[PDB]
Amino acid sequence: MLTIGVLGLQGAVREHIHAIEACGAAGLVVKRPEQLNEVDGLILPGGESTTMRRLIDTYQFMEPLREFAAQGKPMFGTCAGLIILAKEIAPHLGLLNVVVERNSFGRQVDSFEADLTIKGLDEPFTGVFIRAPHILEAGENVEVLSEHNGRIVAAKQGQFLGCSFHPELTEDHRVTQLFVEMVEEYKQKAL
Repeated sequence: MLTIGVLGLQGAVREHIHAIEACGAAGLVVKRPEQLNEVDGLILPGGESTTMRRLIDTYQFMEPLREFAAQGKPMFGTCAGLIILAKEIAPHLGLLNVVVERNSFGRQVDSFEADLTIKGLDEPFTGVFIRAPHILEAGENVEVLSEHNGRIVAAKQGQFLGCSFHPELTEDHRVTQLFVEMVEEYKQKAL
C-alpha cells in the first residue's frame, strides 16, 4: 500500500495526515530530505510561504524536491505549497506551470468558504479559503479542475496537483482522494 508524505517544516500537518489515512494510505510527516525516498507522493502544505521557503533552504530540501519530481512521484501543493510548487511573476520549484500571486487581503477579511464544482467529484466540495494565493495564469499543459468566479482554484499537470484552498480542513476527503488516485497511478506504472 501507498505512503504519502506531508512536508512538515512549517504549519499544521495533523489534518493532512488524517485525510491521507482516511483514504486508506499511510501518512508520513517529512522532516528530513532522506525521508522523501520513503514515500510515493508528497503534500506540500503550510501557511506562510516565505517562512516555508527559508526552512526549505535551512533544511536543504530544494534539490531533493527536484529529484523527487524527476522520479515521477506525485506532488500536491495546497495553499502556500502551491506557491512553492509553481511560478511567481514574471523562485521556488517552478514544476507546476501556473503563475501564482500571494494573498493580499488583510487579516480580518482574508478567509471565506465557497462551494466548488471540481472535475472528478460529483457533489460540490466546500472549499476553505484562508489567505488563499491566486493563480494568475495557467499554461496550456495544465488541466483546470475547478474555477470559482473565473479564478482557477484547482489545477493538475501530470504528476502535479495544486489548489488554493485547504482540502484537509473538512471531513470531506474527496480532494485528498483525487491525489491518492494520482499516487496509485504512479505506483502502478513505477518500474
